[PDB]
Amino acid sequence: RNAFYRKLQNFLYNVLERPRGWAFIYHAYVFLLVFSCLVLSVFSTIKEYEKSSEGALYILEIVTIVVFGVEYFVRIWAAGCCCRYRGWRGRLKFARKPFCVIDIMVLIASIAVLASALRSLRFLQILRMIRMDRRGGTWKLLGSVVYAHSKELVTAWYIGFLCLILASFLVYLAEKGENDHFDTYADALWWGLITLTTIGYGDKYPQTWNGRLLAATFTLIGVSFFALPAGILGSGFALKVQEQHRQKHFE
Amino acid sequence: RNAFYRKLQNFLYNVLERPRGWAFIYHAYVFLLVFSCLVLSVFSTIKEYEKSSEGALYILEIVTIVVFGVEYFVRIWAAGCCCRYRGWRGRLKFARKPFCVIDIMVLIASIAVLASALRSLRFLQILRMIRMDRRGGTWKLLGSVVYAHSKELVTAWYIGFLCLILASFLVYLAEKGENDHFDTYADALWWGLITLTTIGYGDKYPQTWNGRLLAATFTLIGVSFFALPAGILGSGFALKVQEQHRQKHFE
Amino acid sequence: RNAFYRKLQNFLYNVLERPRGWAFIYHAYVFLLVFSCLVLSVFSTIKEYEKSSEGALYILEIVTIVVFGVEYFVRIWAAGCCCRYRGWRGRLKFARKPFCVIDIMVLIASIAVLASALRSLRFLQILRMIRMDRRGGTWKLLGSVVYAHSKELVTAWYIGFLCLILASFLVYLAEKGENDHFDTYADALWWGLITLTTIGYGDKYPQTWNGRLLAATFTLIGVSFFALPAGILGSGFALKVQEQHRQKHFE
Amino acid sequence: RNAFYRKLQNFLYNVLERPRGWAFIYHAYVFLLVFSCLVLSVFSTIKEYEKSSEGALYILEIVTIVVFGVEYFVRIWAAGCCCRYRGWRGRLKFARKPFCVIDIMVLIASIAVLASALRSLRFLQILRMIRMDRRGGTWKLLGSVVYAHSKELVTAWYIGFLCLILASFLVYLAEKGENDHFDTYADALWWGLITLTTIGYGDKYPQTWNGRLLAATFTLIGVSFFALPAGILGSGFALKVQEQHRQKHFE
Repeated sequence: RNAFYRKLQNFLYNVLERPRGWAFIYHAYVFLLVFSCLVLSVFSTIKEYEKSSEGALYILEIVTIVVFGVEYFVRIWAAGCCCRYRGWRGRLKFARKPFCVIDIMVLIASIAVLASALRSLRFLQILRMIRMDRRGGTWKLLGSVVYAHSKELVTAWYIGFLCLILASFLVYLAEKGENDHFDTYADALWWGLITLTTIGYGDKYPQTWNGRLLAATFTLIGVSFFALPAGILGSGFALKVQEQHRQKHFE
Repeated sequence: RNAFYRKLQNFLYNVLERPRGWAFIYHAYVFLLVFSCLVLSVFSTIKEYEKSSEGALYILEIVTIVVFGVEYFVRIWAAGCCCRYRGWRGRLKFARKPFCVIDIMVLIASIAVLASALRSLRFLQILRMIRMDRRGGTWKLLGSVVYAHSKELVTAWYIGFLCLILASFLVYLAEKGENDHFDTYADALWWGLITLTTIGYGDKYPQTWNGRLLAATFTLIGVSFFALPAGILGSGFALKVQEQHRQKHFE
Repeated sequence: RNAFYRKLQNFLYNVLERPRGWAFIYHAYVFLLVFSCLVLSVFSTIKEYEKSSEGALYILEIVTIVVFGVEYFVRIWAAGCCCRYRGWRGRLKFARKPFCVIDIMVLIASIAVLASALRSLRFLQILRMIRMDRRGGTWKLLGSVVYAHSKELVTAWYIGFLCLILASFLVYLAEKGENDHFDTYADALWWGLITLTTIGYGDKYPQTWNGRLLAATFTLIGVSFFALPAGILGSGFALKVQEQHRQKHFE
Repeated sequence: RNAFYRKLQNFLYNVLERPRGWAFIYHAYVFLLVFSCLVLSVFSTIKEYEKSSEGALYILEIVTIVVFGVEYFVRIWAAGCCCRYRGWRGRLKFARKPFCVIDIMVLIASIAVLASALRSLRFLQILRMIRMDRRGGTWKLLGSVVYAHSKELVTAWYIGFLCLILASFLVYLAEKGENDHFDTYADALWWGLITLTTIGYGDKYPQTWNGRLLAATFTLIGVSFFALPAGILGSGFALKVQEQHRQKHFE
């Protein structure tokens, strides 16, 4: 009777803590519960779609609080699997983890909201999505790659920033009188920031020949300097994962 | 007489199944037939260009049904080339392939449409374009590269998503009263999604100083996090094809 | 007297044919002459800026025809440097080159225009910019890298195309009645093509909740599939030039 | 007494000249002083936000002139650390550096402005941001990578430029009569430049079927050719920093 006990204890510990394969099926369905509750709470703030949305948001919040309740409780129970945490003192030593106090605070708080209501419920679902990491693996991966490429990212930002100020000043000089778009300097800076990221809202565009002649040169230079750091970090991620594949095929 | 028989049988089998060189000339012209029929069927749904379009769409549909008819029939006939499929039982064993039932269902269905008509014909040309793979080589290439980079794509989406929600909430707080663009939260989320992908329709843009000060920081961070996964998969494809070139120059 | 003769002959042959270093100074100034004549001819087609533009365009066309005249004539004269072309028969054997007939046809044609006038002159300056290669080095570099990555570019285009048709059909179904933007299918296809390339003109945008819910998912998938082939060819160019640097540092 | 003297002299020399770690904390706070003075001077040019902005801009300019004063003076004093510059003649030999005359000219000039006033102060803060390099490390890194990839950047610009002229001419031919957007050739060139960089202001868009049919093909080709050089330089930066990591892990 203890055999199937400990066998399922390590099975649930490996599905609830670091998973490998079809355990991501369970982590995807819990992410779909918190994502569907987030979208439905967005549909609840509109005045005309409020009745249908909250009519389903009540049962979906009860379902999410139950599913998170049993997943927390059997994370504590399946923490008795591992060779370090075992026993009453070991399980309560797992209660000493600050992430477990965070998760139990959120869970009792969702009971308290279900005992500006929907805005607090929306804050609690956002914090459950931040809770989904439990290890900062996304933050640590981004921090390692950003720190590895710090000289090129600073170079891309610094040269793009100086091109932004030069382009905005030259266009403002060209189009101060003949255009109500470019009334002050700050309007030229907002035009340059929206153009050089290739957003292009269209509320401000140069309408003289001087502004179009100057912006034609500076757009070709500047949008490259602003599209750089996505390319630098993109190839940094791909090179890092390629060498990890080779350093896995050895060991 | 059997020599030229089997010689042309393997020639047509290698042009109709996996081709190498100038056989892609034939596969490009059949793709141009289905693409020209798709564009002309789009021109047929407009009320003022309907007579010219359907006047040519009749003969182009008869041509496409004939060309696909002979290509199907001599795929069955040239399946007698290969050392496994040969004979009446072997050719009908090639009829047992589920892709061949799919192709023969589409072909008889285009006869049935030529015996909401143009919308069904348009569905049949779309399914012929999906039929153009016959092996899922595009889906299998994308699936291998996406699965290889799953940790970075999840990191890019997760951090870009949290930046989207923070930027949309801060801009909404800044511009709830002084702007009819940002009336509810869902309008701030639609503004953030359209800006951070650098679409920039222009229907919603921040018009205060608070919204422009907050969106200036978050646009520089967020558009990088949304342009990441195209860079990650782009360098993943290029690194994969470079190592396949080196592992072809050995063997 | 023959020594300085042949020394300057090889010097001018190496500045006019394949240059290395500060000879690109001369090729940049001739490109600036043809670029300044192109921009000034664009300023000549506007009715209010026509007098100033053509007043300078006359002398700039005479200058460009003289500079190209002496560069052609001393390309023929400095073709007597190389060990193959030498003598009257050798120089006229260089006249047999089809690129030299192209260049001499353009040069006599610019005399003929200077003996719908400005539009023909604008065509002649465009063809001089195509003449600037003389070897197709840009076309051959692009053709080698595109042919090396043909399977991924076809995969990116094919999957982006199917996502475009699915997104445009779902948005059209959502917004046929409640929006004059999406009146026919072809308007939904034009909206999808302009959004998924992240242009975002703003003339068509979805205004219901159905269209915004469907376009929110498909924009995140589709703009990645359309930004792929610039990333694939960008990393293809960078990987190719890195290996050429290593295969130069050996030999 | 000389021991702590020289120990702190090399400590301050290594925090003020080439820093490594937590010395970038000090260089980040001085960059935040000049960035906050730049943003506040932008808020000062608007007529309605002028009183609050200049009320804080006075004390922030006095603070920046004091902090830069002591940092200059103890850069001269801590230049006595290094084994070459030491003594009265050595410190004044460091005054002979042209960057030190630049920095002392800016500092006395900010005293002179504090003895079109705010525009000159804004020019002086911009030149302090250019002064932040002191070595051109950003310009030298960009120049090395741009020079390494000069053949591909010229290929990307040349082929994108020819696609721009062909697309603009074909769209202009299609939409000269039926559209007030495309009145002259120069309006077609401005439409093509804004579309092919995927800005998409929306002031000019093709409204016929001819212009939309031609722009549909040329947008898919052209936006790739314009997004190329950001991808080429992005992967150039990532490949360069990867090989420098490997050539640091050896030595």
